[PDB]
Amino acid sequence: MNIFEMLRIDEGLRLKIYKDTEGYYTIGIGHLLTKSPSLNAAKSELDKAIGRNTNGVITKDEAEKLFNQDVDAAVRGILRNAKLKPVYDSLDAVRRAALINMVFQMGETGVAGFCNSLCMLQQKRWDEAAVNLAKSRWYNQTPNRAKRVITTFRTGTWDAYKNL
Ligand SMILES: *SCC1=C(CS*)C(C)(C)N(O)C1(C)C
Ligand SMILES: [Cl-]
Ligand SMILES: [Cl-]
Repeated sequence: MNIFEMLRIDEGLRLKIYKDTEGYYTIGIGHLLTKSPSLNAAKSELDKAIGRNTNGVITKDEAEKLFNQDVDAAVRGILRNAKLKPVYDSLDAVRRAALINMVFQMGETGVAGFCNSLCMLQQKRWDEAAVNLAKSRWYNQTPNRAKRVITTFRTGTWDAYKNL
């Protein structure tokens, strides 16, 4: 297991434009295209992202390319965020992946809003952090995924992704 395989499990793979859990146009492996309600707007974002006229469909190679860029960007973003970097730096590699997973899903600003939980993680109070992480819109709206990510923070193991 690693961050790519983890997010591949959590995000799935679809080669046509689809709506994510929040209703937003997305493609590939959880590549958000736009929050616009316009499918044409989403198609324009897609073409811009891929570099050709796609008409809403991409290949697996193209999906994986956007995914690599998205993971890279998530990580590099954490390292540039003054609130996130110290927490990330304090973690082991497995828990680092859990934090990247959250950023991938909700963005740096979203994750910065978990300051109560982030402080507990930095302190290595794993059970307490796990309890606090579940007190969130995130957990309520995507409970199965949140549970997997929280288990990863709690245990520092890949147990929640083993049979998946
Ligand atoms: S998110 C609140 C913050 C934390 C966690 S206790 C820390 C990384 C220490 N930090 O610099 C703050 C004040 C942004
Ligand atoms: Cl992009
Ligand atoms: Cl879920």
